[PDB]
Amino acid sequence: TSWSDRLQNAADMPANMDKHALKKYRREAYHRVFVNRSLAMEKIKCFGFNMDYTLAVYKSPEYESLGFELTVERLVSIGYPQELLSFAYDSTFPTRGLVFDTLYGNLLKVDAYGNLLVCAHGFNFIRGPETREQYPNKFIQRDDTERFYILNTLFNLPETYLLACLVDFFTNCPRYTSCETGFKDGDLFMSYRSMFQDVRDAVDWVHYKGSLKEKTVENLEKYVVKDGKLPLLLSRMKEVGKVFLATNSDYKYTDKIMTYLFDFPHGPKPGSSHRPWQSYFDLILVDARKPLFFGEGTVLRQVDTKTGKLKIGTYTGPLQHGIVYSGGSSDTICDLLGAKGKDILYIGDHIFGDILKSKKRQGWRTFLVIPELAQELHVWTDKSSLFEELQSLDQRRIKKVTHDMDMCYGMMGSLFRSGSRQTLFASQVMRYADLYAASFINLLYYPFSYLFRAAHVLMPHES
Amino acid sequence: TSWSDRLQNAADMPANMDKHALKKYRREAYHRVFVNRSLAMEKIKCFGFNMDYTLAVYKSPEYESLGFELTVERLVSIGYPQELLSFAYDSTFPTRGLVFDTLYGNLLKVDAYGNLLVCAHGFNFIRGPETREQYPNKFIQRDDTERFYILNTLFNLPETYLLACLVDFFTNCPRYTSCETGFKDGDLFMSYRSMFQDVRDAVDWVHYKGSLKEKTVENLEKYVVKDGKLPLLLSRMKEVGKVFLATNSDYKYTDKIMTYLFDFPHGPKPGSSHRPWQSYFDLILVDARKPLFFGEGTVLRQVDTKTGKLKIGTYTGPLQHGIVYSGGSSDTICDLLGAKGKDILYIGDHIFGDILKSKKRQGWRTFLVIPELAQELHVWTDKSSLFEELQSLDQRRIKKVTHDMDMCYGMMGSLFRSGSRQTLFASQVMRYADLYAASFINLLYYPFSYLFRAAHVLMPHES
Ligand SMILES: Nc1ncnc2c1ncn2[C@@H]1O[C@H](COP(=O)(O)OP(=O)(O)OP(=O)(O)OP(=O)(O)OC[C@H]2O[C@@H](n3cnc4c(N)ncnc43)[C@H](O)[C@@H]2O)[C@@H](O)[C@H]1O
Ligand SMILES: Nc1nc2c(ncn2[C@@H]2O[C@H](COP(=O)(O)O)[C@@H](O)[C@H]2O)c(=O)[nH]1
Ligand SMILES: Nc1nc2c(ncn2[C@@H]2O[C@H](COP(=O)(O)O)[C@@H](O)[C@H]2O)c(=O)[nH]1
Ligand SMILES: [Mg+2]
Ligand SMILES: [Mg+2]
Repeated sequence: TSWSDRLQNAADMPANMDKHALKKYRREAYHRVFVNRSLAMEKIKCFGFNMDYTLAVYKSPEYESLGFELTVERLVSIGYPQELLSFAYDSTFPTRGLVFDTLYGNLLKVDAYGNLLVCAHGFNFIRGPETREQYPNKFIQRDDTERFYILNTLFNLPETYLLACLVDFFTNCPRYTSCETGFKDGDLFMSYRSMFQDVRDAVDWVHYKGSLKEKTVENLEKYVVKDGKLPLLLSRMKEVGKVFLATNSDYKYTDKIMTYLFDFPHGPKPGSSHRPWQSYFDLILVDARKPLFFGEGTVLRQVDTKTGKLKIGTYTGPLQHGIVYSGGSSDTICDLLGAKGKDILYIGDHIFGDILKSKKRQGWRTFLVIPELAQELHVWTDKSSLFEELQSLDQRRIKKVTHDMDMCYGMMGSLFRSGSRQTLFASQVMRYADLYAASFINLLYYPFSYLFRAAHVLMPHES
Repeated sequence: TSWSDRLQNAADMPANMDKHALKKYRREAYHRVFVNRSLAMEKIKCFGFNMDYTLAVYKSPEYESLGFELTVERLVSIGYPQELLSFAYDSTFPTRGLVFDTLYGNLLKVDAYGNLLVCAHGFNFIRGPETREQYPNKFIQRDDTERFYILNTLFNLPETYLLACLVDFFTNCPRYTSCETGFKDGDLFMSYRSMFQDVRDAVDWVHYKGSLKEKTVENLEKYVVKDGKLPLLLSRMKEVGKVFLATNSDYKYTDKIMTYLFDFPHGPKPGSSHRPWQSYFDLILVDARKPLFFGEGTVLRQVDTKTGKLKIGTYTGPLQHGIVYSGGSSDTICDLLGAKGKDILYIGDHIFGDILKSKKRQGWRTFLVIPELAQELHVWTDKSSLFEELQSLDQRRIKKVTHDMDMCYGMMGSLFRSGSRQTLFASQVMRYADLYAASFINLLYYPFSYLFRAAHVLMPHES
């Protein structure tokens, strides 16, 4: 039972829109919208969406496995050893939001301050005392973004596991000698840094020049969660505001995926005529290049929707019906929709590129979709007696229970914590996502003008 | 009754070290250490101090007035009009942590997200609707550190008030024409940006080449809070750990100020021999250049304590008794004291340069001294019925009460909030200062191995 299984189960349910059934549905944590900072929905004039892992949620572990296989095949084709071909994706190893340290080849789970919560070299979990050889203060400098790479997205799950696989492989293969910062193979030295760059380049290649998109599209049911409730929610949003799409992907892929997401024998609800996905949006923008999009962005272009190619030149004209934009900046959306940032609720899955950057750079209201929350709530609920025991105790009893708690989620523990310690991801969700949920669909269960409320915060001296 | 009056009152009290009197004293908010993140004092091996506004707390409003007069005199001497000479410091205008917008000439009080809480152009407080002409989203981009200057320290109070004075003066003087981004004087255009740079340069000059230090030292009782309890606390810290000083000031000034702070007819307690201030520190470091100090720093130098000049060359030797260092980096302290960052509690008043940077860059434990908390607690306590009314209501009743609440603190409101909205300063204290208090002296009231406890934080879905 993966998190995507939970999501597809809820996707298969039709919307009962009776005002009392709606209120009772959003009782269950799976269907709730969680609130970090208060948000009056009545004040939202534009709803903005990301596509990948927001509107288009890819099924797990099938899609991660596909990305993993194609990345591995790319590395073998550029010269990596044949043994890579015997790796197989394991969804129980990676948790999202890990930090790869390119100096020492470790995956790290850290808190908001760079304190080490978990350290794995290959599949070898480094316990407290031994991590002090490499991390004397059990701490990393987060501002050292050249050394440390944060694996923010579900697209990073395959490389998270692959990095550990590769480190495990070269360490244990007797054709290589292990050094502090990489591997010797006779007269060739491969640093963990160049190994990571090869993996990163290979993932990029698979997305950009490889066959991931082609393979996805030739089996959409296998790879993509589909929900009849999506057209209904979008169409209700359009009744009270403007709706826009801003994706880092290209038009041709967006068009294939979005057509699939709206492919039902009806429109917003059963019995209504089907309408093209594009009709649900006041503005469609592809090749966004987020987060640069929230800074200077790039030159605004117009897509030729017939050929899927860009028209030559910068687009200088106004918003017209049926136009599709490419590139531009968040100011494009504001200018064209007549919107200020706080009038916008932007719904995304990328904590850095969608959420943190739109908040800091533009003062947009934010909604973070966390697909794994589907499963994480189940574990949180039915394993709460473990956490409660931990909360009670607050020494090597603490270490044992922290471990058992964590193991329930996988080898790298919960997305949100290690025992009583919150992860960097958890703190960034709290700091930057005004609202969050397992799915944006949970907005369907809240009335037109709901007021999401979070308690006022007091400083220690104010209590 | 200024905040420094409150502090000097407590300074005049002798330490009653009876274990029950200590426990009862730290009941009162004035004498408490507040806790943002848990800290086991037993784990602290080195206590580090800043000098200015930490150990040496300058009396208010006398010291701010002195800085203000000397800055004004510097501006007049470089060509600013004679009318500046009739300005007089007003301690009721500035609150610390305001943001000067160099584009439009406004002082802004903002929250952690760049949302506008207060906007003053000169002495003209811009209400909601009118701020939208210049701030369409009632929001500033905090990452635009070229446009926005955050007035973090008590040293910035004189320029905070002076900036408002200057904008008020040129606006109302008919020899100048007001434009969006500054003032016309015939064929001369002075932008608010160049005006701010002149003020900034003039403050720097007063500190570096002017007579502020000379004037301070020729009247120390007038300008500097003195406390018999300081030698006692330092000497108790030295019993269980190492103690160090890291100041951005120069040796000669540090030596004058520190001699004064320890000038009592006794040592740690009445009846004990007086000892030189330097004897209380295992390591003394001047010209620190914080926050650069917490990055690459500068070359480590040795002070010639006879002449007050630097010895020629980089100091390559070991920690020796009686040596005084200059420049260097935070790694100097760790290497010389055999300390890891989490073994260090660093006590400072600069939220950015002492606290935020030592936390993020080095994983130091942090203690923020907030001198105004002395007065702010009094207002918080005896005006709590106003805040409580506000908390109850949570529309133009909200606006009225927010205003009346704020006015109790001064024209720019509390350091920590505007009504129910927390300031950027408040959020940075919570995020970056593990402990905080009105004075570092409050540590005297806590046992050798106290455990400061903050409640574990839960995400909305975890509650
Ligand atoms: N998940 C992720 N994956 C990959 N990368 C990620 C990531 N999350 C974050 N990053 C990037 O990692 C680097 C370090 O991250 P962080 O350490 O997270 O920077 P921050 O979250 O924004 O904290 P800070 O309180 O200083 O920020 P603020 O907006 O207040 O500061 C705004 C500006 O004002 C300055 N500033 C802030 N407070 C100040 C003060 N009190 N005085 C003077 N200057 C101040 C700051 O130095 C800054 O220049 C950054 O480049 C960040 O964008
Ligand atoms: N080149 C590259 N593209 C990525 C990577 N991760 C996600 N993408 C692309 O980002 C797009 C998703 O954008 P979204 O709709 O989420 O803004 C997809 O086209 C996907 O292929 C990556 O690691 N490298
Ligand atoms: N040049 C300059 N020096 C300052 C300014 N503010 C504080 N200082 C200096 O900083 C030193 C205080 O450093 P601390 O002991 O607080 O680290 C003092 O010498 C003081 O003159 C400023 O705005 N400009
Ligand atoms: Mg996405
Ligand atoms: Mg200081």
